[PDB]
Amino acid sequence: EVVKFMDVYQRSYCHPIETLVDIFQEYPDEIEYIFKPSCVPLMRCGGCCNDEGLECVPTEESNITMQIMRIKPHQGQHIGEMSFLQHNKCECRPK
Amino acid sequence: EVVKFMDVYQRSYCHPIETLVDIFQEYPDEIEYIFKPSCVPLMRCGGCCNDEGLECVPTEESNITMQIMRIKPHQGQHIGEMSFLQHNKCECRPK
Repeated sequence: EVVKFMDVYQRSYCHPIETLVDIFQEYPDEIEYIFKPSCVPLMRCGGCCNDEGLECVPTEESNITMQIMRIKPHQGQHIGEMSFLQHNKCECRPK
Repeated sequence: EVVKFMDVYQRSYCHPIETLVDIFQEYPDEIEYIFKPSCVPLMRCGGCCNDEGLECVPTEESNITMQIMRIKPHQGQHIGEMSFLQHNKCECRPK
């Protein structure tokens, strides 16, 4: 049945939401390893703003540490800690 | 606390996840109008398959109806119903 307007509106407005993030996006300089899993669940800003000229962006952020399987193709693999940024608070700011 | 590898691995794996989707994306023929909210919360496949040849895609889908404010800028606006696609089940498939 039908999702009411104010429910849609409040649920979609700019806020941190669990987002599955590719590790290569987080570590864009990495060219030596591949990773399992290849993506991680992180809280990141998402959703929309009242004014279409605005973007939902973080105003507070902090790192979380996750164990990732770090693989060097044809050589080996190791469980290692890697840090990932999470968004704690978000606001609507100009595009 | 450090997130353990098997916890990261299981939570990142291909599954339906709440995703904030721009309405204009879903409906590029809706040129004439503005929408509030401009995006909606939808269950969509997300996450990783850990085989760069495989991607996470829907194998079961359904529709959901939501109340959305349709706006003709500086002219008028009306709360109407719009239907969106959701993903109920996902699997890892070749790209």
